[PDB]
Amino acid sequence: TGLLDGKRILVSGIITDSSIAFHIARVAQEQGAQLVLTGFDRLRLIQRITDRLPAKAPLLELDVQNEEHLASLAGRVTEAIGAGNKLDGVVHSIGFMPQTGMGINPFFDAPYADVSKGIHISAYSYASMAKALLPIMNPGGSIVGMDFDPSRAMPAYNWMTVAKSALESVNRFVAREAGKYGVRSNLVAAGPIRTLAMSAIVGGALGEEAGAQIQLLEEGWDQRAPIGWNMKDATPVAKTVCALLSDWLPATTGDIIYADGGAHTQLL
Amino acid sequence: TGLLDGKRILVSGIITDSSIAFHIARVAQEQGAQLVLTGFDRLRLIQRITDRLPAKAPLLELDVQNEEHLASLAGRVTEAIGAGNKLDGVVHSIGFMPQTGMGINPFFDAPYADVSKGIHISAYSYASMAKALLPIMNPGGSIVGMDFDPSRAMPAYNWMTVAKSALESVNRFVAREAGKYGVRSNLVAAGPIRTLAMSAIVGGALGEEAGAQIQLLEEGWDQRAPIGWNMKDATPVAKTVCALLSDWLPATTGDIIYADGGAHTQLL
Amino acid sequence: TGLLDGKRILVSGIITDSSIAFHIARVAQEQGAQLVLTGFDRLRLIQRITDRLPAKAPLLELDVQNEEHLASLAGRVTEAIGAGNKLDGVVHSIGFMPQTGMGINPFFDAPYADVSKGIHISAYSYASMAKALLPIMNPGGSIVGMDFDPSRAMPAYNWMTVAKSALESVNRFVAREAGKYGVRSNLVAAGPIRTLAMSAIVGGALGEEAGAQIQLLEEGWDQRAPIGWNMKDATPVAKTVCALLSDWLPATTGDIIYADGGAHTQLL
Amino acid sequence: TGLLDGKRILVSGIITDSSIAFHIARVAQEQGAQLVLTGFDRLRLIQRITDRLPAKAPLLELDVQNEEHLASLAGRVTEAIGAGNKLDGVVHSIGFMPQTGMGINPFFDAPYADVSKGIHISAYSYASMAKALLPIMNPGGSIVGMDFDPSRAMPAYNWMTVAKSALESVNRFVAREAGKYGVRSNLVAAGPIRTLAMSAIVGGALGEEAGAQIQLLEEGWDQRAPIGWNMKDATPVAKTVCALLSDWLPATTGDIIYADGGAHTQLL
Ligand SMILES: NC(=O)c1ccc[n+]([C@@H]2O[C@H](COP(=O)([O-])OP(=O)(O)OC[C@H]3O[C@@H](n4cnc5c(N)ncnc54)[C@H](O)[C@@H]3O)[C@@H](O)[C@H]2O)c1
Ligand SMILES: NC(=O)c1ccc[n+]([C@@H]2O[C@H](COP(=O)([O-])OP(=O)(O)OC[C@H]3O[C@@H](n4cnc5c(N)ncnc54)[C@H](O)[C@@H]3O)[C@@H](O)[C@H]2O)c1
Ligand SMILES: NC(=O)c1ccc[n+]([C@@H]2O[C@H](COP(=O)([O-])OP(=O)(O)OC[C@H]3O[C@@H](n4cnc5c(N)ncnc54)[C@H](O)[C@@H]3O)[C@@H](O)[C@H]2O)c1
Ligand SMILES: NC(=O)c1ccc[n+]([C@@H]2O[C@H](COP(=O)([O-])OP(=O)(O)OC[C@H]3O[C@@H](n4cnc5c(N)ncnc54)[C@H](O)[C@@H]3O)[C@@H](O)[C@H]2O)c1
Ligand SMILES: CCNC(=O)[C@@H]1C[C@@H](NC(=O)c2cc(CC)nn2C)CN1C(=O)c1coc2ccccc12
Ligand SMILES: CCNC(=O)[C@@H]1C[C@@H](NC(=O)c2cc(CC)nn2C)CN1C(=O)c1coc2ccccc12
Ligand SMILES: CCNC(=O)[C@@H]1C[C@@H](NC(=O)c2cc(CC)nn2C)CN1C(=O)c1coc2ccccc12
Ligand SMILES: CCNC(=O)[C@@H]1C[C@@H](NC(=O)c2cc(CC)nn2C)CN1C(=O)c1coc2ccccc12
Repeated sequence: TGLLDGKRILVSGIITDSSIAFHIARVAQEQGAQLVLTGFDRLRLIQRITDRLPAKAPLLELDVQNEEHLASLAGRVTEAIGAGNKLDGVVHSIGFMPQTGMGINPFFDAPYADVSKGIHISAYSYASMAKALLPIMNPGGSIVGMDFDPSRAMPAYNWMTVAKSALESVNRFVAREAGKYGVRSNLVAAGPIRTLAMSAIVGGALGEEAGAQIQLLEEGWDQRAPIGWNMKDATPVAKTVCALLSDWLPATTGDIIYADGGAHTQLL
Repeated sequence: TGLLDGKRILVSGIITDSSIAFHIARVAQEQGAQLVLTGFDRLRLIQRITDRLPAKAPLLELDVQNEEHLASLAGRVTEAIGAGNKLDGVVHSIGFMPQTGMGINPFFDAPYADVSKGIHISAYSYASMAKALLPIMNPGGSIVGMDFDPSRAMPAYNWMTVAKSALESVNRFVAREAGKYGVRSNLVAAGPIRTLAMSAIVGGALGEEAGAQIQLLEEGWDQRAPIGWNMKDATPVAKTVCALLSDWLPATTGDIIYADGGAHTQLL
Repeated sequence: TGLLDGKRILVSGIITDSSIAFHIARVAQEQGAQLVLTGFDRLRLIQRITDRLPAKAPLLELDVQNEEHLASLAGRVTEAIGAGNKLDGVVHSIGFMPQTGMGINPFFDAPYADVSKGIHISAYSYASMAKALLPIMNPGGSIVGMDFDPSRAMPAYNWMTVAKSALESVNRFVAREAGKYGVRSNLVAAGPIRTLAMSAIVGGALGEEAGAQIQLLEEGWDQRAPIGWNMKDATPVAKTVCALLSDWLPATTGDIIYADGGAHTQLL
Repeated sequence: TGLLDGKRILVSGIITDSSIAFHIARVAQEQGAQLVLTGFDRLRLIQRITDRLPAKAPLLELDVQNEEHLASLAGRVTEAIGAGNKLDGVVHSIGFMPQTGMGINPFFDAPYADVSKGIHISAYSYASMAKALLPIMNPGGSIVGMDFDPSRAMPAYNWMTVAKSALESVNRFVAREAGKYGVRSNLVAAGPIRTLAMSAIVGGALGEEAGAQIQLLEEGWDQRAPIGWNMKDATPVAKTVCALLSDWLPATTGDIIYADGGAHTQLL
């Protein structure tokens, strides 16, 4: 029936209805998956958003910078899905970089405290999540993370591109660990998407120039992409994550699957 | 329901029940795809082999080097699927390299006549097949080709590695043409599989040093791979082709997916 | 004392004074190298160009497609540099792709005959050259080839990009064969340069659309390049070839050195 | 004529005579470079070590984790080379990762505080150094960092690989900043060298398992290398850094140059 029919998947990262994790959770539910969701900080707002999903799914609090939340994760998840029952999928749609290391502040000027917070959330946490959830994962299982091609440097992205470079390395190692459990670990490298991750720069909140630079990136992304790129559509990226959570890419681990319209394969 | 339900797919490259294409065809038929099969040279024998598939499919002759075969291909494929109906998928599982450019023969002792023969069949033919079948493809279609990671040089593979490097470049350009049709173009880079592509070197036909060279590569592949690698199992590769033929990787084009157990992501 | 002082280098690829090879030859000679030059087709015309070099260097005929020129090459070089004397360096600055495979002809409309000729001259010839000169090369030696980054597809380059992909793979295997002689084999991936290789598309011989598209590429290259890119200055490329010909990159082989202003490291 | 005649070069990262930076400093001096050295913690040790170098050079103190050191560095460098004089080269041979992130400790057991210390010292400090030293750098200058290929996961290295992956990214953005000063920024990706960076794992201090892992890697590195690899000789690496500090690679920036024997270019 569904692509993930009878699968128990954990989906992290829903904040708004435009969050990549929301469309991942939506497509996953449409494809028969039973979900457990994790949210950070504004939990009464996340509960309101996740209520708009095709189905009821338990919401658990998880700050990946909180040692206690990580220590109790597996326990709280098992309680949510029933004892003796395990996870088949894990979705890491978590990331952040403070305004000093991303946007208009000069690259050099970002303090290591802010860069460190950014690497802990967007890169180190991918391993943190796998450490906590892998002992409650079933053989054949899948851990998918969200990436943004960091092989080439670009304007404004700055220390987020550095944190993504680190995430890619982490993923490669997580795969070594996950393989002992019969679990795959991969990243989906998406093109730009109009979520909370971009809303300040796009909305002219960092100035007119900053907004212009992103619009050139989104325009150029669409040009290069042989099959086009709609920065307003999160569903192609959502579908890709669901391909990796399914049993249809069973010899793929420690890798990057590009869901970007084909932009990264083209120069112009 | 089936992953490729209601999809019309052409599958090329079946020569034995062990061929990568045989597994792609069987898996696709299991997932409700209506196939058309192209075969080369020994067709009376290909029909005997294709009769072993889960369902009956039309068998057409196609020599990628015969221009009459290529020019008639769309018309002949149409005749088989019926007028008004178009293809939703194309599988290119065709490769060849003369003995002078592959195995024990010294890399410098390969006549260009033979390297050109190998590049025509292994690389150029991917653009030829796309040229012929793109006019009879439906928007959202998928063209998948078979790859063996040529990013690093290896013993024995020699000019076949060169042919594969040319192929990755062809794929990137086919994606550009295919995009105009709303069609995706990708390659599945597989790990070594015990087909007729490897039978001579493996069966000790190119001497001891050549067979030992392969064994070391083969062993190293399975140990590098975080989830392992089985040369005697084409099913994980076959599932990956089907994953790309499906609607679940809709933002991936001009790209390479690695169905290699994750081996290319590890040094040791 | 010069960077290539007392070195015997063979430099191929001079046709006009705008050629990359001419600049490689000028600088190498400026750096104390003893040269042996190889030209193709119109050698009386090439001799009138090589007369404009800082020093007198013997000129030898070499059509890379001519099986007799390669079989007799090493003998002609030894006769030119003196018996008992060996080459310390070799420069491959050869490339060609017919009008059907490059420019405004549809990528699909290139006949294999024409593609094969361009692959013979631009990739296979690098291996032909090394087969010929490795036996008359000194340990510590250096074979350098010219490349144009083929990792990402682009407009108008078409089958030349496919041949540059083939070349990259060929170099990797050449480094294997060369290492048995203590010789390094590498590619210098240069950005675009105003030579006879680009003069038609730059000059409008291919129409407005074509011209506009190459200008866009040039503009963007210099934009992306953190140190800038001047398509009218072959000197930084020549200097890079000389660096690989020296003993200053002694642990680098089967590789690509980018002399492109850093363009390939920047998305925009 | 020395390759670096009259070039005021800052060299960081000396601790012993086996340190990569010591050999970089030695060759730079052998090549007529005027040096300013930077040392950390054990400054009496570094002084005794630098006294063995070909010439007398000022040794300044720099802990990359200390903001006072970084802010004062530029003025202290000016004082050393002379008023009205700027640097022509800057060498970053600094790196560190605690035992929790490197060795036998499981990848999932490395606390973020430690991973963060490693990334601070190994990746972030490259930007810090450039931030401080670019305003006292001359046009045509070079910033060179030390790297160890992080594109593939491997045993033991774990989080240092994650840090190197981040360093590559930082270098790519440093090139964007340096380009404004007419300065190139690059990394030398070396193969493994018997320095203090490896001495614990090679010496058997992390047990048999860990020791055997390095043994396999070191042996594998030499067999993959077409020109070979000797981990007891840093001079080829040292030369390569000097090649990047010179005017012979003037079109290369935001890049990685592999002084690894060509090991990264071969699978076997
Ligand atoms: N939008 C894009 O252009 C784009 C492109 C490629 C990749 N991505 C990545 O996709 C992922 C999802 O981002 P998005 O674009 O949907 O933005 P988003 O802000 O909608 O989602 C990111 C999530 O990260 C969460 N988060 C932040 N700090 C956290 C902490 N300490 N603990 C737990 N969760 C925390 C936020 O609450 C939010 O739910 C991120 O990794 C992002 O880098 C985004
Ligand atoms: N098994 C491996 O080691 C391996 C690994 C990665 C990729 N591949 C690729 O997968 C594909 C399928 O190979 P396989 O491993 O199943 O072995 P195979 O020998 O069964 O497949 C090769 C196919 O190409 C066909 N062919 C050869 N010349 C042709 C021509 N002129 N016209 C039309 N068809 C022609 C053959 O008849 C055969 O069916 C090839 O492209 C191969 O390079 C193989
Ligand atoms: N100009 C650029 O933008 C650019 C960029 C990157 C790489 N390159 C490469 O540099 C190399 C030199 O090209 P160039 O830019 O100096 O232009 P060019 O056209 O002046 O030089 C190419 C040389 O290749 C020679 N050649 C062609 N067919 C031959 C054959 N059968 N045998 C022997 N020699 C033959 C030509 O006679 C010519 O001397 C080529 O490999 C080219 O692909 C050029
Ligand atoms: N030997 C290898 O296997 C290898 C391979 C590739 C790259 N490298 C790199 O080469 C560089 C030098 O390493 P090495 O092999 O010479 O070993 P090393 O231990 O001699 O060098 C590390 C240096 O970093 C300095 N350092 C450490 N912490 C610091 C801090 N907080 N502030 C300032 N300086 C600090 C020390 O003075 C020390 O000299 C490093 O970046 C290393 O990662 C080493
Ligand atoms: C609610 C207002 N949102 C913001 O401020 C967000 C939060 C933060 N995004 C993130 O962490 C973030 C970015 C990404 C994409 C890889 N994946 N993630 C989680 C930055 N940012 C912006 O808009 C931008 C400001 O400079 C930019 C430069 C490039 C792209 C976005 C912004
Ligand atoms: C039935 C007789 N088989 C053979 O001779 C086959 C046919 C031919 N393979 C092919 O073209 C071929 C190889 C591949 C894998 C990428 N994909 N394809 C179509 C060569 N080869 C061998 O075994 C080998 C001889 O050296 C080798 C070195 C490495 C691998 C195989 C052989
Ligand atoms: C003398 C008149 N010039 C030409 O016709 C040359 C000869 C031929 N170049 C070559 O083989 C050639 C090209 C390159 C660069 C990698 N390296 N090499 C030897 C094509 N070409 C052109 O201008 C172009 C026509 O479409 C183009 C698209 C892109 C770039 C150039 C042209
Ligand atoms: C003082 C005795 N040596 C040590 O303890 C050193 C110091 C520290 N290495 C470093 O920071 C370090 C390592 C490297 C190479 C990229 N570049 N750098 C700055 C760890 N380490 C070891 O030997 C190793 C322990 O597991 C290992 C696994 C692989 C390689 C070395 C060790």
